[PDB]
This record gives sequence, C-alpha cells and structure tokens, in this order.
Amino acid sequence: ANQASVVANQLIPINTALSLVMMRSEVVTPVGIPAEDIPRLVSMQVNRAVPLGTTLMPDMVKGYAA
Repeated sequence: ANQASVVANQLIPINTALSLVMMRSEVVTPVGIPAEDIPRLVSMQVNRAVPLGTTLMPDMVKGYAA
C-alpha cells in the first residue's frame, strides 16, 4: 500500500554517481528501491541512463544489494 520508492528527480546519465538532488521519493507501482535507502545510494553509479520520473530498481545501481 503506501510504500514509497526512489524516483529520478532529473535524468540520471549512465555511469554517473548518484547525488541527493537526483532522488526524490514517491508512492509508485511497481515498487522499486525503498525511499529509506536514499542516503546509502549516494555515490553509487547507475548502469544505464535513468529518465526523469523513472523508479530506480535494484538492478539499475551498480553494487546495490539491500
């Protein structure tokens, strides 16, 4: 029900380190990475470009496991 996920606040380029300005949280479906994990995602890189408004999924972040 109201589980929030990490959503791209701007287009995030391929192989670019995540910063706090790039991640907002929102209740979306399907559920992606939990919003609580935003501080731990800081400095991790995406392995594909992530368009504005896309839910960040576990498979998109290099080195993510949680």
